[PDB]
Amino acid sequence: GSSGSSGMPPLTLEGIQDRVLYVLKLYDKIDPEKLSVNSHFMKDLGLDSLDQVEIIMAMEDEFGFEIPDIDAEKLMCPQEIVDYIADKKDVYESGPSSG
Repeated sequence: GSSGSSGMPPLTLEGIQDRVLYVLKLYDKIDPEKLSVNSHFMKDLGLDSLDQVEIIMAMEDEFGFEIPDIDAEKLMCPQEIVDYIADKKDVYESGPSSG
């Protein structure tokens, strides 16, 4: 309870990264202190692929994309994703998007 206020500023890279971390944070398995824009998952964290599919899928949802295992596998850091997002630069582009 106890409501206050919480707006949602424009959409900028600052949001992608934060999200990349935020999402990674949501994962108790992944510690925030250790977590870092430049922090591996298997070299540092030491997670398993089973976690990679998740972490990735997390970004695919948090951003709403379709990252193939061929990519998710190439992604071993949070910054690596940001790049994938930044590129997308908003998903307000035409296309057959159904609910």
